[PDB]
Amino acid sequence: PYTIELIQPEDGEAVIAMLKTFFFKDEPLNTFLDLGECKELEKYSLKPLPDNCSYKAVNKKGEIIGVFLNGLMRRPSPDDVPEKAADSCEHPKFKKILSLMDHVEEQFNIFDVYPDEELILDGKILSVDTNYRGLGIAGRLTERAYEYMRENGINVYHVLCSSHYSARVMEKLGFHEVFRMQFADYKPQGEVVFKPAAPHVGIQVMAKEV
Repeated sequence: PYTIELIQPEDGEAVIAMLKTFFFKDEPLNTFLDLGECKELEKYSLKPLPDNCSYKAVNKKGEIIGVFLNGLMRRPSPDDVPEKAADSCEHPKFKKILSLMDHVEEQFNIFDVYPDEELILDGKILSVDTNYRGLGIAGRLTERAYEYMRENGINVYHVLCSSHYSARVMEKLGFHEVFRMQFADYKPQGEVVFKPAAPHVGIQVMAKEV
């Protein structure tokens, strides 16, 4: 009961509104921290849009009922120092999440796995309105990205999952786990930072080569 369309710059507010309703508060790390909604998190979540490769599912009313926000990752130059997102964050709770993301990047480099690639598609947020789940929307959003990839000489779709549920969806769609980081093992200052409810026990980076 829906169409798949490119997310346009005009769509920013509608995307935010949808994530606030269905995505942000059900995320295991946000839940563990009792984070809720905050401006830093919204701005970070919307960062990918101007890359023009994120897709939405839309109902007969023209309402957004699903999104898969994607960004472009270019292989970093020989002389590259990775930016630390947490460095520029003033929100103490959200900063914990960005610190974990920075740590994952320093522990695993997807570009070393695929030496033949200069550009990889990065799947950042996948969310579907509860009322429209079970109808294959995640699969259709993913197939649309494959079409984008073929048009732009991209061969690898990379998706970092902070929720077991997201990772489970990606495995069903044929992605494989290329890296895992257990929360119980994440102790940047000697102490556990994250201990979400089961079954969310670690970050899982999923990949697919098309």
